[PDB]
Amino acid sequence: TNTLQVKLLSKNARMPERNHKTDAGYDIFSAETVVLEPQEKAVIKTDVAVSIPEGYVGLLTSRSGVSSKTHLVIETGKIDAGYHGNLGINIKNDHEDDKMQTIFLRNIDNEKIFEKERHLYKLGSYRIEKGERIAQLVIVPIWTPELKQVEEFESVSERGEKGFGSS
Amino acid sequence: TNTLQVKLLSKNARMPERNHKTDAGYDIFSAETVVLEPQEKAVIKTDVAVSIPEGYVGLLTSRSGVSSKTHLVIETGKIDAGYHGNLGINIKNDHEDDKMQTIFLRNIDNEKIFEKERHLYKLGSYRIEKGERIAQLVIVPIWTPELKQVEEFESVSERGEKGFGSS
Amino acid sequence: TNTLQVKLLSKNARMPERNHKTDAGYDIFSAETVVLEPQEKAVIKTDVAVSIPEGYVGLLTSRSGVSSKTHLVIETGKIDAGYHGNLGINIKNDHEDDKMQTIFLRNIDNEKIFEKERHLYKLGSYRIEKGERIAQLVIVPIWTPELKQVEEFESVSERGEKGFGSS
Ligand SMILES: O=c1ccn([C@H]2C[C@H](O)[C@@H](COP(=O)(O)O)O2)c(=O)[nH]1
Ligand SMILES: O=c1ccn([C@H]2C[C@H](O)[C@@H](COP(=O)(O)O)O2)c(=O)[nH]1
Ligand SMILES: O=c1ccn([C@H]2C[C@H](O)[C@@H](COP(=O)(O)O)O2)c(=O)[nH]1
Ligand SMILES: [Mg+2]
Ligand SMILES: [Mg+2]
Repeated sequence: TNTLQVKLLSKNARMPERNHKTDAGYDIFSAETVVLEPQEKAVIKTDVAVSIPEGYVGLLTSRSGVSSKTHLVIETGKIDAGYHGNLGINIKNDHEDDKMQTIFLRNIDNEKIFEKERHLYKLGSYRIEKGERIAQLVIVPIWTPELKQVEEFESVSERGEKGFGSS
Repeated sequence: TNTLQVKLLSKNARMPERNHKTDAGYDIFSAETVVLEPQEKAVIKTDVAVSIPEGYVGLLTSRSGVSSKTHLVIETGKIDAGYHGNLGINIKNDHEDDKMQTIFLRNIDNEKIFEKERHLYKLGSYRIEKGERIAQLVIVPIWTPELKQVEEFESVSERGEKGFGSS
Repeated sequence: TNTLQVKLLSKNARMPERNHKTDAGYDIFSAETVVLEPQEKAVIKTDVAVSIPEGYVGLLTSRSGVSSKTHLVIETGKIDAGYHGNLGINIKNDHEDDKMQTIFLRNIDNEKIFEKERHLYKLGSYRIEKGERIAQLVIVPIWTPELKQVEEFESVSERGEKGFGSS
C-alpha cells in the first residue's frame, strides 16, 4: 500500500536507490556496458522489473547531470501499471555524425576515457558502463476516466481553442 | 466526475482508445497522412478535442514503439484544463540530413515501404498514415498554489542548492 | 499548504506567472541573454528558487510555441522537493550544423532578428533575451513508497512482460 514490488532479473541488476528521502525519483542503473556512436539508438536493459499498482504511472526519465553534460538523450518512458517486464532505457546519442576520429570515448560525465590500449572511435561516442546511474523512475498518480463523446462541451473556458501561442 | 468529454472534429478523427484497462494512456491517432523528411518539423492534427477538468493536466506523449524504432521525436505536450482546440502532435524527424537518396520511405515501425510506383526520397524520411497510432494521452493531477515571494525559505532541506550532480 | 515559496535570486529574475487561472503551469523567464549556435547546449539560469513540498515534483518543461516553431529543445527537469537552488533550463539548439552563414539570428518565435549593425552568424542560431518566456513549471504529486525486493510479483497482470509493441 506504501510498498512497491521490485524484481531483480539478473546478477547485473542493481536495486533502485533514492538519493535524498524527499527526492522524487529512484535512480536507475544500467545492467549493460554499451558504446553508442553519434546518432546511434538503443534500448538499454536495467534487468529490473516493478509492479506499479493501478492508479499510477512510472516516468522513466533522464538525470540532470547526464542530459546537460552529454549528447545522450533519454525519451521518457511511461511505465504502465501491471507491466512486469525488464525496464528499458530508450536512448539516443544525439551528437552529430561529422566523420571526425578521436582516441577518446566519453563517459556519462562527458570526461575523456583514457585507455592504455589505444583505439580509434567516432568523435562524440559515449560508453555507458554496467552499474552506472543513467536514469530515474518517478511514479505519479493518473486519472483514467471513461470517455464520453459529445458534439459540444458542457462549459465554455477562458482558454477556448487557443494553443501554440507566441512568447 | 469519472468522465472525460471528447469531441471529434472531423471524419478523419478516431476516438482515443486504452489498450489495457489499467494502462496509463489513451492511444492517439493521426487524422493526416504526412511525409517528414530528415530534420523536418510539424504539428500533426488529431482532429480530436477534450475537456480536461480543473486540477489536471494532460501529457500528450510518445509511444514506446515509435520513439525507440524510428527517429521520430514527439515533444510532450502539456494539455491545459479548459483547452478545447484540436490536439496537435508536436513532432520532428530527427534523422540526420546526409544528402543520400533512397527508393524507400519508412513507416512508424521503421519498415521499408514498398511501392509499385517507384520514387526518390531523402534517406531517413518517414510517412505517417492517417489513422495510425503515434502518441498517447496521460492525465495527471496537478498542484496550482498561490505564489508567495520570500527572501529565505521557511525550512532548511537536506538537498539544499545541490543540482546537476555527477553519476 | 496551498502556498508555494518563491525566492528571487537577482534583479534579472521575474516572478513566475500563470496565464489562465486553470492552466497547468507557471511560465518561467530567462534571467540571461544567450546566443545558441547549432548543436550548442546550455543550462540557462532563471535566478528563481522555489520550495516544492514533500509529496510533489516540479516538471520544468517546454512551452508549445517555442518547441514547435524553433529547433530549441528543453529537456524536462524533475525539480526535487527541497531543492532550493537556481532553476536551470537544460537546453540544446538541435538545428543541424550545415556550415552555412547568415546575417540573421532567429528569436524564439523563429522570426529573423534585423540588426542595424550587421554580423555573420551560423545558420540556425537563436538568441534568447533576458526576460523571455521559454519554459514553464508544472507541479505534480508523486508516490514514493519503500521498495520490497521479490522473486515473483503478488498478482498476474493482463499486460505481463509486453512492451515496445508495434502500432
Ligand atoms: O522507455 C520505456 C518505455 C516503455 N517501456 C515498457 C513499459 C511500458 O508499460 C510498455 C509500453 O509498451 P507499448 O504499450 O508502447 O507497447 O513498454 C519501457 O520499458 N521503457
Ligand atoms: O504538444 C502540444 C502542446 C500544446 N498543445 C495545446 C494545448 C495547450 O493547452 C496549449 C498551450 O498553448 P500555449 O499556452 O503554449 O500558447 O496548446 C497541443 O495541442 N499540443
Ligand atoms: O532541468 C533541470 C533539472 C534539474 N535541476 C535541479 C533541480 C533538481 O532537484 C536537481 C537534481 O540534480 P541531481 O539529482 O540530478 O544531481 O537539479 C534543474 O534546476 N533543472
Ligand atoms: Mg538531432
Ligand atoms: Mg517528459
